[PDB]
Amino acid sequence: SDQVTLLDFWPSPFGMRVRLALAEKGVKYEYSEEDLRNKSALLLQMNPVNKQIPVLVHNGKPVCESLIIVQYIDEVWKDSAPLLPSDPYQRAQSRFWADFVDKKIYDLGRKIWTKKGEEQEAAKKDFIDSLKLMEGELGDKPYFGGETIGYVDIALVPFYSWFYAYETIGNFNIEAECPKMIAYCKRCLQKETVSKALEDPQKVYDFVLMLMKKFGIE
Amino acid sequence: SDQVTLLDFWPSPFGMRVRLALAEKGVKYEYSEEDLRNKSALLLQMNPVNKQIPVLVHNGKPVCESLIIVQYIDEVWKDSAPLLPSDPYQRAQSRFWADFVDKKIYDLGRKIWTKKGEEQEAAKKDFIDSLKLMEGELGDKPYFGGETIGYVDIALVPFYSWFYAYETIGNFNIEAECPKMIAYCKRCLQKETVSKALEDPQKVYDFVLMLMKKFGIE
Ligand SMILES: N[C@@H](CCC(=O)N[C@@H](CS)C(=O)NCC(=O)O)C(=O)O
Ligand SMILES: N[C@@H](CCC(=O)N[C@@H](CS)C(=O)NCC(=O)O)C(=O)O
Repeated sequence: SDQVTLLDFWPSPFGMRVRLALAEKGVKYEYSEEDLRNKSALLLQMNPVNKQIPVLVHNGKPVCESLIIVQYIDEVWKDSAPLLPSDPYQRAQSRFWADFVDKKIYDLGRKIWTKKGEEQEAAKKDFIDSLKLMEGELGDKPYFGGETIGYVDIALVPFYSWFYAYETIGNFNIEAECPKMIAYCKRCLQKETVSKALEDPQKVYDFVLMLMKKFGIE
Repeated sequence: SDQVTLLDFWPSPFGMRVRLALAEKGVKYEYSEEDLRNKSALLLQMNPVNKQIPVLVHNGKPVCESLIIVQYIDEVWKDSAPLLPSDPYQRAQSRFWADFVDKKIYDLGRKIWTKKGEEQEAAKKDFIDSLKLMEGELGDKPYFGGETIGYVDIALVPFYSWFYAYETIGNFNIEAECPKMIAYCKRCLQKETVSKALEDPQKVYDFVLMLMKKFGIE
């Protein structure tokens, strides 16, 4: 009976998080591709402050910010396995590592393709170091969520679709430095929800090339 | 029966958030002042990744990141009014605006005292604009949480203790531009939990002066 619309833009790893969370919890929804150059009345109505995607509109009410949206989904749709742990301590740990993806993985990945020379080299090193910290957190578990896809998996795994772009522009190989991280991503990709939610790495790379041309930083 | 320790550093608005949340929910705890130049074994044990305060140690388990800690406190101690709304939509809105404090209020406030000239002027303008957006969200309610101190109040109000420093270094007057925000802060300060948790603005300013001397940016 519920009305669910996702305002999104295809190459966004932030949008991919929400696509994955909706799929993982079996939520039926309408996907709406936004033109971010000419933002729709709906996007402006629903996210007046940030004017960004993704935005989830559920029964006429908007939820903004990808990680906030994933938590909302977890709290609202309950007829599947939880994405966040029920134990408060474990839940706080999951929040810590999901945030870490925003603060380190996204930020440093962005520096890899937007910067050059020594600054870019530093970003690559810090990016790899950050993935290594996540490998440590994963430990011997198959997923960050344990035996199923959890909040941290949803936060992180969409960035795999950007790895080829980071590697090609930055000139490095993540599998060589972080084989456990890559094994983990490939394991996640065996799942239909993950493979359907994540975009093609070649297409994402071509999108980043378009941005580099736009900003004159090839 | 529970063991609670807060690792903190007195002028930190992030630590003040946790001090306030613990007070608001009536949690007994031991406050531990950290020297961030010579970090203690305990801090290094409890926050190996970020090595930052605040850290809440509850029954031997660490919780890091101020907003994550406040949510943890809300989920664990239940014999007082909730800090976050029970309705998922309202809860997502509260998370949005608490995050906004980190992303705009803290960030822009920092630029006001660390930058000069035109860059500093831009930071002041954006800071005021951000407070105005929060005034709009407050609307006609006495607190962001409605009729009691909520998550967003805890996220925001500690920054009032830094306002005098921003105003003095940046040369502007927040009350003149944002009378509603200042009325709100003063209203919060009528509460014992808020007044006891927030530090003296003169002392905070003197701390910032120490930092400006340290970095040679007076
Ligand atoms: N912190 C946000 C980031 C969202 C974001 O960066 N969205 C971009 C697209 S990937 C956007 O809509 N940008 C607006 C613009 O470029 O005008 C989240 O997690 O949802
Ligand atoms: N995002 C963190 C920020 C905490 C933070 O910035 N902490 C500072 C003190 S205010 C710290 O411990 N700094 C470590 C250092 O300077 O080495 C939070 O919200 O808790």
